[PDB]
Amino acid sequence: SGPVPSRARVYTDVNTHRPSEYWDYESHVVEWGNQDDYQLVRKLGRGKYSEVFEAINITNNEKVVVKILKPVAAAKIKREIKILENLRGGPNIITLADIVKDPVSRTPALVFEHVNNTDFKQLYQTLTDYDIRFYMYEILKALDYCHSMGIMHRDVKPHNVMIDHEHRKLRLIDWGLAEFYHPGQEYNVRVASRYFKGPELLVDYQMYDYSLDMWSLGCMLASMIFRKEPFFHGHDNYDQLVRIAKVLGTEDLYDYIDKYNIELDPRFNDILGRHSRKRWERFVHSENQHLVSPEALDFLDKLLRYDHQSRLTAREAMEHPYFYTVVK
Ligand SMILES: NC(=O)c1ccc(O)cc1
Ligand SMILES: NC(=O)c1ccc(O)cc1
Repeated sequence: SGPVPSRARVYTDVNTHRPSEYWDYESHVVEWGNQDDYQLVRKLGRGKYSEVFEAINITNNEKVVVKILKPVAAAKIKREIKILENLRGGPNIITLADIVKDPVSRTPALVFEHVNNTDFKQLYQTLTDYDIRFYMYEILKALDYCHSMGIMHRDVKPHNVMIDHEHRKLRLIDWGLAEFYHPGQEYNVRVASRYFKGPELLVDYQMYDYSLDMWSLGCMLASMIFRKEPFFHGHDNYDQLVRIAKVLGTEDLYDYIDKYNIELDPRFNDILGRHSRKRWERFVHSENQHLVSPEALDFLDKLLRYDHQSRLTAREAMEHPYFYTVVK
């Protein structure tokens, strides 16, 4: 009869109760600013959906970041704009300062606050035990905020976390894959970067929720505490699941796919094999041992679960003994 349905265990009906104006991004009307207020300085990067530039707001002389949307992006731009406006002011959420029409591309350009020329992947393999804990807690603030607001990020990775290490300031960026959670809705599984893709995405389970971001955060943590970039290093999306299975075991994988009445892609029969769950202590060595504690291991264990429903939520994660040492 097909897959068994699933719902988020928290913030289930936040959008259902809200006026349509909140989540119906298609019907959102954009208030355009002055493109001439911003002077492009240097290109930072280019992807499939945008080109990001460092800029100067010539009115106040402040450094800003301009994200010029590619035309590929059509009316998915609307979703990002709405999400960024809904989440503005939220803890560690990138602040959207303006929306201008780019003269060259003839597409919207999103103007953000400038954090630093530094991402989390530039720093994260170099942090102390205390800093891992500190920055993980800052990330959780952003995640609980967007989840509480009916939004799932769907692209949590070190590259999407902008840090000003000197000022101990953090921002969750690139809401281009973000979506409104609607209970019972089937979503596109082609979201997030390969190494941070949850087992739900890899086994083609479309009724996923906020807990997807929690798996992605677990991938980040594992990578930080064990000094392994990335932690689950798949050659592609199939080998990605095999890499996970080599650590968590194939038995809990079969229990997961059984519970949700999911049919695994036949391609997995030849490559998945049989694996016992590995104890987290197996990944400990003299080079990462100062970052590993029984608290770190128990916390990681409660994020990296196949069953998306059995993962800690962002709020439960903030309550964890792992964060008791972080000054609050
Ligand atoms: N697609 C995107 O929005 C994007 C922008 C900059 C990158 O460096 C990578 C990706
Ligand atoms: N601080 C930065 O370099 C930065 C990068 C990308 C953003 O979308 C926002 C800010």
